[PDB]
Amino acid sequence: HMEGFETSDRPGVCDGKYYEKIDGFLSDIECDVLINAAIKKGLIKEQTWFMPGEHEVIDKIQKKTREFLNSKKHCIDKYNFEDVQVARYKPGQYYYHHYDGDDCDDACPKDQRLATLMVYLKAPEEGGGGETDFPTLKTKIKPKKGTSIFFWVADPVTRKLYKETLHAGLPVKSGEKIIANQWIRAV
Ligand SMILES: [Mn+2]
Repeated sequence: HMEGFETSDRPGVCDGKYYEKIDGFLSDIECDVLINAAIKKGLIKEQTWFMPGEHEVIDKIQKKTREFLNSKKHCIDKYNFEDVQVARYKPGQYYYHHYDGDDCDDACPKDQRLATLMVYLKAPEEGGGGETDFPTLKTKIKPKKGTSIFFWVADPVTRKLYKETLHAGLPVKSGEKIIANQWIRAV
């Protein structure tokens, strides 16, 4: 994603899509139900995690993530789900651009994280910033309650990172932001 010409002999990404967005992945009500469950697990002191079968909304997240990945069997085959994390962000918080996987070359972990499906459970207020930043792809995503972002982290074949999906949550300027992260590992 450079205006100036640069030759590119890098590996391709599934269907040429580094990220995909789905509105209404969860309903507003489902988001609030899950936020409240996470608060009761000690979210606010900021992150907490769920077991499979602990919560119905979490179970829906994994269910629908699998259904999405069923449509990508030409790109991925065997994979494993991590437990779902719920995390909160508020103004004046430290942030940093990173990859969700191991930045490896010849020694890639067999259980590399291959992708991430994140769900915005609560969005910042008006003029609240807190965008998801993909600086290398030169795009941000405005949080929206109920919306999911799926993005690739590593090549299922080589397990090397897609450096294109370097990302951060930018500072929240007003209100708060809560997300659920579903990480997807190779087997
Ligand atoms: Mn991340």
